[PDB]
Parts: sequence; structure tokens; C-alpha cells
Amino acid sequence: GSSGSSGKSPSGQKRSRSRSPHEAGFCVYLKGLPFEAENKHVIDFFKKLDIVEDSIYIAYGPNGKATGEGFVEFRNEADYKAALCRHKQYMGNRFIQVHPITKKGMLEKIDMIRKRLQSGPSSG
Repeated sequence: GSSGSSGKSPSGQKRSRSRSPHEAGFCVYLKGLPFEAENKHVIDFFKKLDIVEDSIYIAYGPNGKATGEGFVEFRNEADYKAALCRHKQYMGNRFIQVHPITKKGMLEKIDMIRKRLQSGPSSG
């Protein structure tokens, strides 16, 4: 194991908390994804694991470009814990951060994000 050297490029400088303890499966919040990110990229990151190809959700900008945010849900638990052990990693040539998120909270965002891509006079 060569210690070598690497670079540090933090982003967001923000944290998340929980108001009340509620039930929730195993999900992961990825930040830093590339502009051309794709379900494949999300998998290549947490390879050798059981990820619901369906669950794998990625936020896309209004210009047809990945904003740099994704979400994954590991069916099993033992496989979920490992996902967290894969922090401070670089997606090939990009840098992404791994942070645990509650299913419920995970959808919360996915909802607000869609409201940005959805085009309609209806509030929701």
C-alpha cells in the first residue's frame, strides 16, 4: 500500500440532520457526479453490491446536463454499510462524496428536483 499523495476538493460545505426518528430503508447520497453522469457511473462506484437499477435516481439540469447529484438504495443492509466505507472517492476522473440519507429524506429532494424539470401550470 503506497501512501502516495492526492488532492482535496470539497464542495457543498453543508450538512443534514434529522428532525424525528422514523422508519427508512438503506439509501446513499452521492454528490459531485459528472455532467454526463449515468446509471452506469452510479453502479461503477458501488460495484460488487446489490443496487436496485430502478432506485438509482439522478438529478438532471434544465439544460439536459447532470447537475451532479444522485441517489442509490441497497436492498440488503450489509451491502449498505460498505457503501459508506467508500467515501472520498473519485469517479474515474471526477470527485464525489458519499453520505448516508434516509429513504424518506431521499425522496424529499427527488421531488423538489422534478418540479424543476416538469413543465406545467399545476403547482403539483
